[PDB]
Amino acid sequence: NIGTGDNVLHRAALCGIIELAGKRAKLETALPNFQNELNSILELNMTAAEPTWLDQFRDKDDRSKPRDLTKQPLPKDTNWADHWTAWAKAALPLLNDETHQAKLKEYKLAGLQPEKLERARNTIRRLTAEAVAKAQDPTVAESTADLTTEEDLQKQINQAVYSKDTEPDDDFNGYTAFEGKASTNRQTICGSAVAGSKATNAMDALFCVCADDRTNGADAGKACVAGTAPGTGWNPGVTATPTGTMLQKVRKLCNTHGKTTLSAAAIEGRLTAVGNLLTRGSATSILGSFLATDCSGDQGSGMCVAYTEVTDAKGTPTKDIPWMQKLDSVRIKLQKHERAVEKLGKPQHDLKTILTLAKDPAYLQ
Amino acid sequence: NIGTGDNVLHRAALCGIIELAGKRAKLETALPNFQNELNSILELNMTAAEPTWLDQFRDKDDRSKPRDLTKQPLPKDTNWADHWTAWAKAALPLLNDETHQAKLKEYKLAGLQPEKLERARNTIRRLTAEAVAKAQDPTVAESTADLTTEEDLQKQINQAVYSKDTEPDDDFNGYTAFEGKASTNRQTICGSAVAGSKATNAMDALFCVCADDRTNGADAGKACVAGTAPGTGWNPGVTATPTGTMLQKVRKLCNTHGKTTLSAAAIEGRLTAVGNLLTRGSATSILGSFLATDCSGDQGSGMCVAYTEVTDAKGTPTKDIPWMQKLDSVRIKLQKHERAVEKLGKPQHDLKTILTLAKDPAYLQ
Amino acid sequence: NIGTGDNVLHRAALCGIIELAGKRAKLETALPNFQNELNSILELNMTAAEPTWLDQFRDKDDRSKPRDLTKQPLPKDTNWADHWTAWAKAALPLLNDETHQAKLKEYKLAGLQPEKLERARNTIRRLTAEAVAKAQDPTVAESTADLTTEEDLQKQINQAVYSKDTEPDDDFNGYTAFEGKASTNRQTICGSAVAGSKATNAMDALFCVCADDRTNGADAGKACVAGTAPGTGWNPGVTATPTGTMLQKVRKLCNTHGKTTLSAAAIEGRLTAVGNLLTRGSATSILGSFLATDCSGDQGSGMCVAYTEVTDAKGTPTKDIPWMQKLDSVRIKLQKHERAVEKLGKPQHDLKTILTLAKDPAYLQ
Ligand SMILES: *[C@@H]1O[C@H](CO)[C@@H](O[C@@H]2O[C@H](CO)[C@@H](O[C@@H]3O[C@H](CO[C@H]4O[C@H](CO)[C@@H](O)[C@H](O)[C@@H]4O)[C@@H](O)[C@H](O[C@H]4O[C@H](CO)[C@@H](O)[C@H](O)[C@@H]4O[C@H]4O[C@H](CO)[C@@H](O)[C@H](O)[C@@H]4O)[C@@H]3O)[C@H](O)[C@H]2NC(C)=O)[C@H](O)[C@H]1NC(C)=O
Ligand SMILES: *[C@@H]1O[C@H](CO)[C@@H](O[C@@H]2O[C@H](CO)[C@@H](O[C@@H]3O[C@H](CO[C@H]4O[C@H](CO)[C@@H](O)[C@H](O)[C@@H]4O)[C@@H](O)[C@H](O[C@H]4O[C@H](CO)[C@@H](O)[C@H](O)[C@@H]4O[C@H]4O[C@H](CO)[C@@H](O)[C@H](O)[C@@H]4O)[C@@H]3O)[C@H](O)[C@H]2NC(C)=O)[C@H](O)[C@H]1NC(C)=O
Ligand SMILES: *[C@@H]1O[C@H](CO)[C@@H](O[C@@H]2O[C@H](CO)[C@@H](O[C@@H]3O[C@H](CO[C@H]4O[C@H](CO)[C@@H](O)[C@H](O)[C@@H]4O)[C@@H](O)[C@H](O[C@H]4O[C@H](CO)[C@@H](O)[C@H](O)[C@@H]4O[C@H]4O[C@H](CO)[C@@H](O)[C@H](O)[C@@H]4O)[C@@H]3O)[C@H](O)[C@H]2NC(C)=O)[C@H](O)[C@H]1NC(C)=O
Ligand SMILES: *[C@H]1O[C@H](CO)[C@@H](O)[C@H](O)[C@H]1O
Ligand SMILES: *[C@H]1O[C@H](CO)[C@@H](O)[C@H](O)[C@H]1O
Ligand SMILES: *[C@H]1O[C@H](CO)[C@@H](O)[C@H](O)[C@H]1O
Repeated sequence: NIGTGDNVLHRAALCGIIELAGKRAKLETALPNFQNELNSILELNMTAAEPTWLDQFRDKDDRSKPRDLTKQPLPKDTNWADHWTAWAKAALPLLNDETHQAKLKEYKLAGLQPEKLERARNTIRRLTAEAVAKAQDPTVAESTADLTTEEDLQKQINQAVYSKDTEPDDDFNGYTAFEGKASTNRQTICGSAVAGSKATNAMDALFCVCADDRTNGADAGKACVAGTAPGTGWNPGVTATPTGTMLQKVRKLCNTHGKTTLSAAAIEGRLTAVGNLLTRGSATSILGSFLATDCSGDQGSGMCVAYTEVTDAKGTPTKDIPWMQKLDSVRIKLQKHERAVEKLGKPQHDLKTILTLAKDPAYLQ
Repeated sequence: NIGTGDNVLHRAALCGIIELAGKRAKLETALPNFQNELNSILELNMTAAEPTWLDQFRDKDDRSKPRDLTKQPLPKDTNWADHWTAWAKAALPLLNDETHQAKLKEYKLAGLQPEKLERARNTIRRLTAEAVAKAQDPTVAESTADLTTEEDLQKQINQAVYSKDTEPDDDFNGYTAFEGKASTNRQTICGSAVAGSKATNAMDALFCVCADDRTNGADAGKACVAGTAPGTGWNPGVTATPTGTMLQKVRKLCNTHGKTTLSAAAIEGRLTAVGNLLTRGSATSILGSFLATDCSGDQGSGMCVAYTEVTDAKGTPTKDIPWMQKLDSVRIKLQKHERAVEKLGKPQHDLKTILTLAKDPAYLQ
Repeated sequence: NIGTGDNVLHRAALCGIIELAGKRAKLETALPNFQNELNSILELNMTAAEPTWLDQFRDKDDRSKPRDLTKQPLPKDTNWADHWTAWAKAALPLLNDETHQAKLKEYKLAGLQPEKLERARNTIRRLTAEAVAKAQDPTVAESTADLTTEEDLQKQINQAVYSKDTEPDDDFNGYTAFEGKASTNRQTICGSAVAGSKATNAMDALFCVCADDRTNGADAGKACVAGTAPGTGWNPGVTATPTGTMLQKVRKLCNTHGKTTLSAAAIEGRLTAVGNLLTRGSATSILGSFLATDCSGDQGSGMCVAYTEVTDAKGTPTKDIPWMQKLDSVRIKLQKHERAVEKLGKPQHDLKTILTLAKDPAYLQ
């Protein structure tokens, strides 16, 4: 018969999911950013430019004001419109003569007389073109990795766990278990050898696996605990939908008090643990201790949740069980993010190198 | 006594292995390829070359035909033989004058009068030499990562699971359990506290851990299931070797219906799960529920598989148990592949950058 | 009641920790080193330099002796002091004229007459400056990844497992279980629903979870084994602290005979397994089978270890349980090491590329 601690294995696997929710899942690493370095290289290039080039960025009436492109349209026989935004950003502080001199000193160009500045400028123009070319990576720009944020991943985790973008508070305010579909009795809610559960997310699955009820506190209702049953008072034959107080008595078995570093490997391992614990039968697969007939909570029956999407003839948990597929999608996005972090480190290092060379007076000559 | 669900933990660990077999294990990422970019850079260089250089690639009698190296041997006072294959590949489409002009336009060289083309050619020759140098990585070329394919890894997984290059069909056609060595009774086949099993692969281990037999359908034969026993009808005291129908009734407890993204971390975690479930004793280590004496299938005995290669005094599963060592070898090859993917991303980005610069008329001048 | 094999799950999780100790944990990959290549590039540059530059590195009285900087101080109107150590290292073998000629040949410079050597030298000086700039990565230099060694990580693992820098031998010489704090009886040592254990490390936790004692050899003392109890003879009501012989009878359930490839993912998975097996109650969390009251070793009580740092209202194992936090710190250091390996591969490839170009006579011209 099912008794104290018999579902510790399944509780551990499901709490490995629940612990990821809320705002607890955190990315190891942000995508490398090198815009600062690119902007500095472009500004250094503008600082080294001939005065007549910087003058193109000035208003014709006030040399300290940036050129207005309605007042002074860009010539259509050039490609200047293709580059103006970046050039104007580099030029803006330099329109002030004192700031231009301060930038000359910052970039180690202030010691150069005209012919030596021309020599340096030739190298700088080459280095700057190389920086712009290297800072392009069409395989990352606008990709999944670039468009996906940590907040986006957290919301998707909360969708898998709670069917909501945010984790319910300790009273489960705003949340209705089983999507409002609970009815009849525990085995109707949690499933059986022939029918699936009404649980669409991980938290309601955990509730089916671990909640005590009015009739099993002496035995099966201790399946997920050490000694004291959770004490939900759930009475699904009378009131099918558990209250928020009941849900929280089960959620507090899980680690909701810290953070988790999001990695694809960490999600993969958690999904593999849950997925392979599913016991495949002819019409359903069962998560949790099961001895006979259904997941009714009786010590001779089961403390479990059942799925019809996966059986001994069909189905893959991470594709066919919606909440698991949602988390697998997070895994895939993390794989893309991790590859983008590796790839973007290259232009980051390249641009730091170029800035070093561009500030090296001997190299420039 | 051993009863329903008592081996769910061990079944889950072993099905985590079986699910990798067939063609289900898939690489996250192919090795970055940059041959397209290198070939384009070499072709651009040939397009920019002086006409007398391209003429070296022509037959002396028909200028549209590539030079034949028996008819017109390469001069031995040059290094041309060291480079001819790549040069001739770049030159081949360009031998047609109209195609040469089309390539000049494709590569943004068609606007250049002779002196400006010479200036551009100087930069292109430098960029092309840099591309060739960067496209070399002797630490990846001909390495394990380069020589190992996804098909190779799948075959090695199937060797660990089935001792075959391909996964047996649903009737286990062509397969003989226990390498034909099963005899006597279940405990002889599956092992004991004093002797090892006849199972050399993971599928036959799973069979020992999870198969019901004629005498345990009411009890221990339900160790891996929820309710209904698998129904093999195995009768090893009369006919020791199980049939393909019997094997499939156990294999269908595992997820053979989807795919798995092969990563070193995913294999490591699966091997660590199995390896640490091995219960080390004085003469054997046991995988599966075990109460007394041997893995006979009796509810008072064990539903398990035993190994003599690992004990409480010696042995490491991933080195000393052949099927686990075969999968650990896959893990090692995946680590090398993953490092090669990271390393090859560098020349890939470098060559894309060079192509950008080589097609930039302002940079070339 | 707790009996044979009931703690196999918890033993497996804890042995996944113990197996990392000793010197068994090994890094997949050393940080890429490119000092050899940088040194070669600097030496090639010095080999190509004009004789009057190499002469700056000679003693004024013996041209085969390196310049002494007290005898011949460096001019303060130069930056030579900022570069002297690297230059002098490059110059040292070259002070011998025959060795200088041998290096000219090694670096493919010996075919160059003066004007062609000057042309090559211009390119070499540029390539060498680029190599120096690329070989800088301030995000790795003196970072956690750079300062952390494999020995350092092994010692930290042994601190988590044993509270010592090195793993105790097979007699546990030099080791005292429970930090010398064991007293009274098993439940005082191992904890309960109301009090924490005296175990501060993973090995003593494993002892609480898996040791038999004088009164449970027929039942609960078999929780971690297959058949034969460990046979410690522990009698904590009389002599609380177990002996080294007793500790070794439990440690030998774990894989202490092989090696483990240290990765952040491998540690993360092991910590997640242990952490989520902790059964959270009102005043303590319990690792191990637990039926009633305390971890006394009685078959009706528990074979377990308790922690007050984590409960159903507070605490995260990898932050608040010291031994788990120590191992989580290893995970974090491994993440930094793994990122440094990826990042340092870039300058490694860059410097190999530069060496190739610098030894290419056609490129240099
Ligand atoms: C780092 O800092 C440097 C400055 O030190 C900065 O350099 C500037 O780069 C830009 C972009 O490469 C250069 O832009 C070119 O400008 C010329 C000159 O335009 C003026 O003078 C002409 C001639 O008198 C006038 O007609 C014109 O109205 C302007 O007054 C333009 O001629 C260039 O445009 C042609 O070439 C481009 C390709 O390079 C084409 O994309 C473009 O469509 C134009 O082609 C057309 O005209 C061609 C005539 O030769 C013809 O051949 C084509 O068929 C077609 O009809 C171009 O816009 C600018 O001169 C540089 N400034 C200086 C002072 O040198 C770098 O940009 C900066 N680096 C970075 C990365 O920001
Ligand atoms: C991008 O596109 C460019 C073209 O724009 C292309 O350039 C070609 O590169 C190759 C390889 O670097 C150059 O090959 C050289 O060719 C010369 C000339 O050979 C002809 O003329 C000589 C003299 O009249 C004849 O003797 C000969 O029979 C040919 O008719 C060769 O002299 C070169 O070989 C020597 O130098 C090499 C090192 O660079 C040695 O490896 C080789 O063994 C040779 O050395 C021998 O002779 C030397 C004489 O100087 C002597 O010093 C040595 O001791 C030894 O005895 C070399 O083969 C070719 O000229 C380029 N073409 C043009 C038009 O410039 C790039 O290859 C392409 N980029 C890529 C990456 O594909
Ligand atoms: C690869 O191999 C090459 C050799 O082929 C090697 O090149 C050497 O590089 C170093 C470092 O860049 C060069 O060092 C410079 O040396 C000059 C010359 O000093 C002598 O001659 C002067 C003039 O007669 C004397 O005054 C002096 O006492 C020496 O006899 C120095 O003038 C340079 O120092 C000034 O410029 C530096 C910036 O580049 C400043 O950091 C430094 O503070 C100095 O500035 C001061 O003086 C300036 C005068 O112009 C003035 O403008 C400033 O305001 C300030 O007052 C510098 O030390 C050396 O010449 C190169 N050797 C050759 C033969 O070319 C590469 O180093 C090597 N590559 C690598 C990476 O190792
Ligand atoms: C589950 O199975 C038990 C044992 O047969 C039965 O008593 C319950 O009614 C059922 O839900
Ligand atoms: C396994 O152990 C049981 C219990 O003692 C015994 O009945 C079987 O014969 C043996 O194989
Ligand atoms: C643990 O619980 C059992 C069962 O009530 C009791 O007999 C022991 O004394 C206690 O330590």
